Amino acid sequence: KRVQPCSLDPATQKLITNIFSKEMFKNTMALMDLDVKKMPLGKLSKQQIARGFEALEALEEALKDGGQSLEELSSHFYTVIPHNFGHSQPPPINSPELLQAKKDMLLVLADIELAQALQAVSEQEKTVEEVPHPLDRDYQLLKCQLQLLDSGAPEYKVIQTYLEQTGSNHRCPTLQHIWKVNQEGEEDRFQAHSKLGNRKLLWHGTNMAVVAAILTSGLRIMPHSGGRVGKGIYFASENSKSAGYVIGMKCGAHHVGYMFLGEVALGREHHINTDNPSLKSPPPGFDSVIARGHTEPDPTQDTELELDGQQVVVPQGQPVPCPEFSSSTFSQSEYLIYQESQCRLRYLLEVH
Ligand SMILES: CN(C)CC(=O)Nc1ccc2[nH]c(=O)c3ccccc3c2c1
Repeated sequence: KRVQPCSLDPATQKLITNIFSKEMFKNTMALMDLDVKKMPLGKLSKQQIARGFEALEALEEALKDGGQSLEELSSHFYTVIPHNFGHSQPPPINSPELLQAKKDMLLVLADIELAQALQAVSEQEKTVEEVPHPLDRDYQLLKCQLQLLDSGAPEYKVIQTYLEQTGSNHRCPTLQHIWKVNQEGEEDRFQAHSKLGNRKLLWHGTNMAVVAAILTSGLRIMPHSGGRVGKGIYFASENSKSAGYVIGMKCGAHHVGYMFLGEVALGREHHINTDNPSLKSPPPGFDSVIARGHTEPDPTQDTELELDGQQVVVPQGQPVPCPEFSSSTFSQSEYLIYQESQCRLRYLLEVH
């Protein structure tokens, strides 16, 4: 069989290599204390991950009788999801904090399986005399359009300014590339909230392990997912806040990482200043919940982008003190929506 030449540019080739890298996945599983030998990448199954959540639920039930002890229930979760702790006795999941930690860990592992199941070779490919370059194939598996922007791009500078003004003044994240994300299947559903104004291009820092899944399914509100503002999709107006979630891998000397810029239909905003991990939707009449931080990218420096005939607000100024929320429980703002349809992936950034 002939292997057709790759039609991807260096940047997009590098990207597609990283986000499907089996070494990158194993690294992530190792960073989560998971036994990579007892749980090989090719062994990951939706069934196993489900059995894991079942164990987490029954354990959650025992945290809220004559049932099963926490020490005993925990021991079963580690039987289904093999952990690596230098061959010592694993920790008992006896706290709500540790409980959600394992849920978050399984959710990430769930997106690792999604990428694996996605790469599955179908019969259609096996009955063709010519195959695409491995990278083209992977790129096509995402069913998502990635157009690399340049310096001469209109929205490039807006994004670059947005990045440098809301990033950490010292540990500056270096912009390398910007991709225009056209996830096909996100426009149709996003046209629902086309009558809904108040749009803002917000940050979403993600670890490299779920980048493929996000490019394939978009930002999702998974079961067992949570946080300080409940069960929704988390965003940030400050790059620095999102970057704290960007877990990247080494590359010779640099620390590669990826961030998303999403067009969020905020509509009527319900402002809170206190953690509320029970939220599953905004209060009646509201379309989004916003955790106002002690600071906010100077609203007077906001600019607007024209995306698909829509005016989208894009912050451009440094964080300024917000006295009205000076004693808030959030240092930085956390934007929330509680239905996936309100988010539209717009740009993918590669930072160093
Ligand atoms: C790696 N985990 C600790 C992250 C997790 O479990 N969920 C998650 C995963 C990615 C996230 N990205 C953000 O830009 C963000 C901004 C304000 C508040 C939360 C997030 C955010 C949260």
